[PDB]
Amino acid sequence: KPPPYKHIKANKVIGKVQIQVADLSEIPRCNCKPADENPCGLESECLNRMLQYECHPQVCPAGDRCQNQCFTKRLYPDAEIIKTERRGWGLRTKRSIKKGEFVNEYVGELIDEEECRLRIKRAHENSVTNFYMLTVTKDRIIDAGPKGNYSRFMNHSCNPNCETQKWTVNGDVRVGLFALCDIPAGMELTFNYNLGNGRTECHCGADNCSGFLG
Ligand SMILES: C[S@@+](CC[C@H](N)C(=O)[O-])C[C@H]1O[C@@H](n2cnc3c(N)ncnc32)[C@H](O)[C@@H]1O
Ligand SMILES: [Zn+2]
Ligand SMILES: [Zn+2]
Ligand SMILES: [Zn+2]
Repeated sequence: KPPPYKHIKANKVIGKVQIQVADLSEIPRCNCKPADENPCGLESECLNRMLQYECHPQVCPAGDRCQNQCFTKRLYPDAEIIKTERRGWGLRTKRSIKKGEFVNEYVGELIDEEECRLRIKRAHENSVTNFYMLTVTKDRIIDAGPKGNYSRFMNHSCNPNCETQKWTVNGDVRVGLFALCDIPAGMELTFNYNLGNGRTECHCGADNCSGFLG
């Protein structure tokens, strides 16, 4: 292979965008216990999980047995870039992934709406057909094109195996990819994109494919 990009670990703010960090006092504390099985885990009633808030290890009553630290720990299932025939480069998981498990964080440059329009405009002028913009809110957009991680390679599907979720982590809203089903080793990882009047024909191959991305 793909053209170059900078492989980065965390989002990078651009221009007027600033990252909002919580004071420790502002991070919510859940009611989970060190003596629960799988504290703050997928099965649990964790109040932080419910609201898509990541626990902070200095706040959580389960301390370091807390299973709600996925963004901060940066443990992603090992993945691999693949070449497809009609959807460019994509991404496959090397190993099996369980339903609801954290797959990756969608990282990139954090830009505002005006910057995003400017990049889309420049891209169209240079006949670029690959876009990597994901809306966090109307005026906060992650562009994983110049800089990102492997999540930038996940193609669109009309019947995806992953979905995006917006999580609050230490006071900042971040975007994670999570498995919608049990995914076997070797499967291409996809999500349903959301995303001007530009449409790209879809080659996802799903039975419910609309024909366009998204
Ligand atoms: C975020 S990138 C995904 C990785 C990209 N395939 C690459 O080669 O770098 C998004 C671009 O991939 C293409 N793409 C992704 N899913 C597709 C699909 N299902 N059908 C056709 N093109 C797709 C479109 O060009 C889209 O703008
Ligand atoms: Zn908890
Ligand atoms: Zn916790
Ligand atoms: Zn499709």
